Amino acid sequence: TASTGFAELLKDRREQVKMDHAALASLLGETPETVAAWENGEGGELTLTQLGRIAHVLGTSIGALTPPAGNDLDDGVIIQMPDERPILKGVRDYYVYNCLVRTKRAPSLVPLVVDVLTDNPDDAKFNSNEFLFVLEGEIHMKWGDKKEALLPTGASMFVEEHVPHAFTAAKGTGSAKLIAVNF
Amino acid sequence: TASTGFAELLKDRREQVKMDHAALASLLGETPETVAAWENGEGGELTLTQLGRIAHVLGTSIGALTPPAGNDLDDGVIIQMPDERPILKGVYYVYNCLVRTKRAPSLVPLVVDVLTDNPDDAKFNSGNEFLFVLEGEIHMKWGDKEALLPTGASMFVEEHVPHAFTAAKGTGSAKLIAVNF
Amino acid sequence: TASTGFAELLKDRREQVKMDHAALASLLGETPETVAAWENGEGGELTLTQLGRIAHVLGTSIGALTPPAGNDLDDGVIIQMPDERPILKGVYYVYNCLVRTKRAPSLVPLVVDVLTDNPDDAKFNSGNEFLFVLEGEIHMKWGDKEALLPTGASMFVEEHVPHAFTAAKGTGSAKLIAVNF
Amino acid sequence: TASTGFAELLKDRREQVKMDHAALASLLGETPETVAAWENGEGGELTLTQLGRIAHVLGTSIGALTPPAGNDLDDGVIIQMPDERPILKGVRDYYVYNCLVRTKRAPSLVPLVVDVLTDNPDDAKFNSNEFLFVLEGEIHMKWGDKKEALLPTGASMFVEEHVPHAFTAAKGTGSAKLIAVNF
Repeated sequence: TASTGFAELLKDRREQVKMDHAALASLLGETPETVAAWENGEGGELTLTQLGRIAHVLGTSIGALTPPAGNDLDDGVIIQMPDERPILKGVRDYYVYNCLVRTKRAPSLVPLVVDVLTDNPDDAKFNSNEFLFVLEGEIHMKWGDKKEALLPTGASMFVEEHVPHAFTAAKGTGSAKLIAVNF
Repeated sequence: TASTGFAELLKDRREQVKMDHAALASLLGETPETVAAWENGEGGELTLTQLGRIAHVLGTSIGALTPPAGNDLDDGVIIQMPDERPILKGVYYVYNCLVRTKRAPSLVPLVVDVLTDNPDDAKFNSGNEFLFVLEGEIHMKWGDKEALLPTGASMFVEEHVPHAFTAAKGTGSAKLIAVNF
Repeated sequence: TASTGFAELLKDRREQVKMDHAALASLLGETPETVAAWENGEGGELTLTQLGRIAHVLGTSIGALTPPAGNDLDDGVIIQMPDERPILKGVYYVYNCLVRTKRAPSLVPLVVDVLTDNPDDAKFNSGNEFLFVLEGEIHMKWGDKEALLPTGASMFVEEHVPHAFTAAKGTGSAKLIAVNF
Repeated sequence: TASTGFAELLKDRREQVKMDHAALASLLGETPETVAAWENGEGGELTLTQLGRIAHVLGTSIGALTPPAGNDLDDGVIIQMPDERPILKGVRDYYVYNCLVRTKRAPSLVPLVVDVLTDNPDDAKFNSNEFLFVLEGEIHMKWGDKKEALLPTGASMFVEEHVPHAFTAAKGTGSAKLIAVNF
C-alpha cells in the first residue's frame, strides 16, 4: 500500500541517517508528532510537492520513500481473456493496438497484437527492448536512418532500445498482424 | 523538479501502455483535461494516495513516475567542512555526520564518538559498512564473537549483522570513522 | 574477444586494487612477465580453475574479469526466418526456438507445440514468462489451480512457479508462443 | 567454487535454452559424455578460449556461466589489523597507498590511507564513486579540467565516477594524509 509503504520507508531512511522524529521534524519545520504520524501510516494526504521536500531533506528520491508496484498475481499467474483487451487506434486508420496481459510485478512488460492496416511502405513513420513475431501476412520492416527487410509469417525479430523503426504490410498485400512484446 | 519530473514520466508511461488521456481519465474518475494538466506540470497538489492510484492504473510504481534524487555536485564534487557536520546524539554514542550526496543516497559516512569503555554495557544495533579505528582501541562484538581493534585497524560489516562497539575496558573512549554505503 | 577482453579488465582490476605486476605474480606463484603477458592478450590458455584463483586474489569474480556476451545485432536488429528455428523435442512437447540475442541473453522465445489433449497426463516443470495462445485451446495448471484458455488469451507467469499445459480435453493439440525474459 | 559453480550454471543455461546434453554437445562438437562431465564438476581445465566458445554457443557471457566472487567473511565480518596492510608507492616519492580491508562480498570496496608526500600544488597530476576524509594536514584538491579547494583536517568529500582529480598537501605544509574509500 502507499501510505503504509511510505510509513515503513520513511522510518527506514530516517534512522539510516541517524535522525530521530525530533531531528527530522526540525529540519522539516514540523512537529515530532507529525513525523511520528506519517510513520504510523498517516501520510496519505501528503502532496507531491511536500513529498519532494521530504525526499530532498533526507537526501534521496521520492521513489526511495515509496513502495514497489505491488502484487496482482494469483499464485504467480495472471491471465487475460481476448475479451478484456483494451484497444487503441493509431489513426492518421493505420494501426490498431490490442493490448495483451500486463502485470505490476513486471511493469516493463507491454505485450500487444498489432494490426498493420497499411500496405504502402512509403507511408511508414519511424517510432523509436522488444521481441516481435509476424502473426499473419507479410511485414515490411524499416529501421535506423529515417535499413529494411521483408518478413514472412512466422519470422521473429528483436529490436534493441532506442532503435527507431517502422512497420507496414508488404506492398500490395493489404494488411498484416504481429505480436510485439516490449520488455 | 518533482512536479516537472512527474509530468514527463507520466506522459512517457501512459504512452508506453498505449493509454490516451480519455482512457486514463476514465479509470481514475477524472477528466481528460485534468490529466493533460498533470502532464503539464500541474500535479503538485496530488496526494500520495492519489499518485499510488495513478501508478496502480498504469501498472507501475510511484517511483517509476517520479524523478531521481537530483544533482547537488559541483562538477562531480561535493565538500563538507568540519563545522557543517550535523551532530546527533546516541543517548553513549555521538554521531558526527560527514558529507552526503543525492547522487549516492546510500552513502552515509560518520565519525562515531564511542564514549563508554565497558563491554558489558555494549548494545547491539543494525546495508554494507566500512569502518576504520580513528582513535583509541575499540572492543567489537557481533554475531549473537569479539575482537580488540587497535588504532588503524579497518573492518567491513555486511548488511543485517548485529554488532556493537565500546572503547577497550578502562581506556575511556575511542573514535571510529564509519562509512555506510 | 575473450582473451582481449580479459587483458583489459585484468589490467583495470589489478590497478584498482593497487597491485603491481610483482605483487599479483607473488600471490599467484607466477612471474611478473607472465602477468604482463596476460594483460597483453596471451591469457587464452588459462584454465577455469586458474581464472578463479586470479579472480580470488583480486578479490572479485571471473565475470568481473571477462567481457560481456557481445553484439550480434545489425544496427540494433536481429531477424530470424522460420526456417532457421532450432527444433527441440520434449519427449509430448515440441519447442521451435525463435530469435535470441547476446544483447538480451535472458530472452528465450518459442512456439510450443502442445501435442497432448489429456490434462490427467499433464506434467509440471519450471524467470518471468509471457505466453499467448496461438492455436487451439490450452488447459493450464499451476500452484500445486487450472484454467481453460481460448485462442488469443495471454498470460504472464512469475519465476519459480510450477505449471503445465495440454490441449483442451479431446481437442487433439494446440500451440503457444512463449516468451521467457 | 569455480568448477562447481560452472557446473551448476552451465546446466542451468543449457536447459534455459531447451537443450539436452546431446543438443549442446552437437552444436559444440563434443560428446554428451563431455558436457555431462562438465556438469558433474569436471570442467576446471577448460581454457578461457574454450569457455568463450561455450558462452558464445549458449548466447551469453562467460560471467553468466561463472560463480560470484565468494564468501570470505566470518559471520558477516572481516577485519584487517594495521600490520597486514599491503603497500604500494607512487614513485615519480609522491604517494604511498596503504591498502585497508577488502572483501569479495563487495569487490568495489577499495579503501586506503593515502600519504600525500608532495606539498607543491603545481606538481599535481590528475588521475580520473569515492568518499574521502582528511586524516592529517591540509589537502589541496584539484578536479575537472586538467577547480580546486583547500581542505582542513576533518573535512570530507565525495567524488563521482570518472571525475579526474589530483591531491597534494597544502603548499609549504610538507605532507598530509587522507582516507579514501572507493565503492
